[PDB]
Amino acid sequence: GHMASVTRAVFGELPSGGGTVEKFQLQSDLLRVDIISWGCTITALEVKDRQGRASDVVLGFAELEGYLQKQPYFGAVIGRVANRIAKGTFKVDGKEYHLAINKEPNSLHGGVRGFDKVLWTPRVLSNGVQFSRISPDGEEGYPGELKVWVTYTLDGGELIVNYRAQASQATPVNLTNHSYFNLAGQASPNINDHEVTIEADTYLPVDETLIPTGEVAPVQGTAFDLRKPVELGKHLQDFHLNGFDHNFCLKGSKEKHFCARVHHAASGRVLEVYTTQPGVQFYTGNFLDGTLKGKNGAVYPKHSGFCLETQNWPDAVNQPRFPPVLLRPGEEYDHTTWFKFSVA
Ligand SMILES: OC[C@H]1O[C@@H](O)[C@H](O)[C@@H](O)[C@H]1O
Repeated sequence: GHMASVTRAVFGELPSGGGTVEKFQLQSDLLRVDIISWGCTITALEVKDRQGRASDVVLGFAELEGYLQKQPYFGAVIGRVANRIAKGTFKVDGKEYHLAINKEPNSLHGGVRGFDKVLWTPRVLSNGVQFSRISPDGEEGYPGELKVWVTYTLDGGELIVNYRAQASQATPVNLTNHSYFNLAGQASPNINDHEVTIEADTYLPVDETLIPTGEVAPVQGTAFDLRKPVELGKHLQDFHLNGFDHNFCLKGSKEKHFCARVHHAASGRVLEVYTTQPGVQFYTGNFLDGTLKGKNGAVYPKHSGFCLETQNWPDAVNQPRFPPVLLRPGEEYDHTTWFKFSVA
């Protein structure tokens, strides 16, 4: 597994002279990863099957404009705080803060103009690229100036994403990457034939608005028990589930820990995920309605892709029994997620 080489090129130009967007291509002998400076968006991810055939296993667009249209956060970095915040409101050190209600009745994925929709500054690395941006105080209702660095590196079939941040004032922070995967290749219609395993003992049941109830429910005897590989379609069926969109609680320390494994027997592709995060959002692309103009004439229907957003638990800022989500001045936010690609 070789260390990747990096190439860059102009990808697009933002309207209203918002700036030039570049595309960085990371390539090793095993994988090819494409990333743009707009929202640190992974745009393509090429991985081999058992025949040695490479398919891009990530949903996305061929042109910038694709991302600028109303699309569900494809392959981007999410923040300041990923997922939902009840009532778009939280308090920090006795001060109450209000955010944009971009998802009645809550606030979701950073607001109206979240981290996925801003231009990051890129710095090419020997085997990858680093994006950096300053989220000023008050950005999207959040207190504190947040300095963030998103670093993607590639070595063999392992893609590594690290998140670093520094706040000038206490603020919640929860960064992740919303890539939609499809191991049978981007163009397959569904993920039913995927085999999933999530090393989680508990999960977070949610409410009518999808905010966690506050309960840390055990997965035992439930359809949420993914500790043993299950075929997605069968499972959903056997359990009468429409799909998933839940945070699974990881057996967390801040140490690199196994998160989940996804296998696609027909191609033999395997995706293994490790993280330092306390949880993972496992969302089976339930909201795709097959109206998006994807890559290679691909349209993305419901269930065409799934996400594995490693993160801290949703609404943590309002749920004291949840892992701490506040970043205070002087400390450092630092989380890493490993996307290990392989063949079985
Ligand atoms: O379509 C974007 C999706 O992003 C997920 O992280 C979230 O939990 C889903 O409910 C939905 O908002």
